[PDB]
Amino acid sequence: GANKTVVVTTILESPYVMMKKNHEMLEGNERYEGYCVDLAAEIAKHCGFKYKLTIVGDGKYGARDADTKIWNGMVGELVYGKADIAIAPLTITLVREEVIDFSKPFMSLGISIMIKKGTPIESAEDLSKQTEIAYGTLDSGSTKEFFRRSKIAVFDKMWTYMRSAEPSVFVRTTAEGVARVRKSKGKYAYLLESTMNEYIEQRKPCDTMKVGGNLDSKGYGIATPKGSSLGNAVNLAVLKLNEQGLLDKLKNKWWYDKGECGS
Amino acid sequence: GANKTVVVTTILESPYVMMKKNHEMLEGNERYEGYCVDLAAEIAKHCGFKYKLTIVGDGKYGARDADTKIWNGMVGELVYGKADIAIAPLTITLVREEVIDFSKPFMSLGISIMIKKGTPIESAEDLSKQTEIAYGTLDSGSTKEFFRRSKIAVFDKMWTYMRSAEPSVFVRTTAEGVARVRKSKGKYAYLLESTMNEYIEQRKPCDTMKVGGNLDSKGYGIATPKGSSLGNAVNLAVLKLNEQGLLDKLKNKWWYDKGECGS
Ligand SMILES: N[C@@H](CCC(=O)O)C(=O)O
Ligand SMILES: N[C@@H](CCC(=O)O)C(=O)O
Ligand SMILES: [Br-]
Ligand SMILES: [Br-]
Ligand SMILES: [Br-]
Ligand SMILES: [Br-]
Ligand SMILES: [Br-]
Ligand SMILES: [Br-]
Repeated sequence: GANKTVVVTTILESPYVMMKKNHEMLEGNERYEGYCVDLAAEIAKHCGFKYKLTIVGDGKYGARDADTKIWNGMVGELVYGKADIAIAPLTITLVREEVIDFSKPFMSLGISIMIKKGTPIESAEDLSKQTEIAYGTLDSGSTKEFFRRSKIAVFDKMWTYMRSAEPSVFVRTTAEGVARVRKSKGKYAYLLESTMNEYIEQRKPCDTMKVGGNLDSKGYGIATPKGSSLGNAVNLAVLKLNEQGLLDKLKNKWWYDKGECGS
Repeated sequence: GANKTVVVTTILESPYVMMKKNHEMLEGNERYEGYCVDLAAEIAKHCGFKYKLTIVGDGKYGARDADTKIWNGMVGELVYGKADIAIAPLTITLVREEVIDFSKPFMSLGISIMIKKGTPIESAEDLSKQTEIAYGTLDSGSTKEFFRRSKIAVFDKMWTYMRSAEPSVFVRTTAEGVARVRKSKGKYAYLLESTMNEYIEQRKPCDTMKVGGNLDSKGYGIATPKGSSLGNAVNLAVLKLNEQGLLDKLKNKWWYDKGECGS
């Protein structure tokens, strides 16, 4: 059949996808900017397709409801045919690989700890051994599932705390978690992916920092519906852009060239 | 058809695959030990197959001869049907992805610089701006191809030097490169993957070190012949073992628990 505009699902997450300053006066894909906006343009060019960026309807990454078995977020939009490809900071996980296809990773990351500067915390073990400082995760993503499923002693203890903590320690968006770190003044630490942590560390008011090593090691992938013909070309495009140094260029562009906390 | 023993191609590369001390008195898979030996056992268990470890015939990772178009190394053994799966520190690259299938990565790495302690070199740019210190790569792997294909200014200059340097700066095995660093006493630096660099840094005589950041970012994958039915199960196995923390355990086992240069 004739070529057709590719529906891209993505998510408003800085610096991956952000509304341009003058977005109210702009239309279509020009409303948005960021790492994944640049990446979408490069993938489309190499694969030779036109595309339309759309923000995932429920603003979620993707989880399977245990009772109804329904997928939400960007994963759901792929599973149920509402989008042709997801170009976002979407983590490659076993449960997702079973229902959608993933390119080889375009970015590496791991779960990490964000603290308000001066917080007496250096590690996940530190967090698990105390109760003065609360901590939590994004409410429906791969980080929360990591703790839910972990059988590692320290991470198991953290999950037991987080799942029952009052008031809730989970947040609906990364921005809410950052905000809670900043205004709790050392009494909340946020568990999030090192990429987003490192980005926020370079943003004013420059009052947070990443502490300790990463808790795990994983990657983001471009996702397509299982068996989609688009998957092969997209995977080769990712590998080409990585070897060309383009992915490194985009990381430096959106994380550090634009750093607001000094050189 | 009935189940059949899976032929695994791998390569003698420390600490991935090594001859056991008493290998002369042992048979079959028991002759070998290392990260990839443990990994092979875990993958086979989760996928439910028996296997036989074999060392790649020509001792090479894999490259395509430009004139004959013939693949050598572990890639060739997969392409031409001599092995069913490769379980080794085999880098995922575009040219290889076109001819074989790769799991999602089981280990991350990047090209890195190894120096004799005290060598006045901190970066690839440092190397490219001088001639007193020679430098080279493994003779037929992904690192050499990286420099051959790079259009980045600094890496292009390094390749122009290395490809024409006299005497040859390329080595047949990692051990030869390490040996040349050690006995050139600061007048040779070796370009190799950060994983192998980090391992050697923890081995006696503790006279080398990794300097600077990595030049790129990539991963190792389990490789199967293109379209092989084994690929899907192996990929899910890799993802499961990563999320279980097994891959991290194996890295610590073979790199740092066994470190010989202190704590
Ligand atoms: N990248 C994650 C969302 C962020 C997080 O869970 O920390 C996902 O794909 O679910
Ligand atoms: N891992 C590399 C070999 C080592 C190197 O090139 O430095 C490959 O798969 O070709
Ligand atoms: Br997940
Ligand atoms: Br991955
Ligand atoms: Br580029
Ligand atoms: Br290659
Ligand atoms: Br990769
Ligand atoms: Br385990």
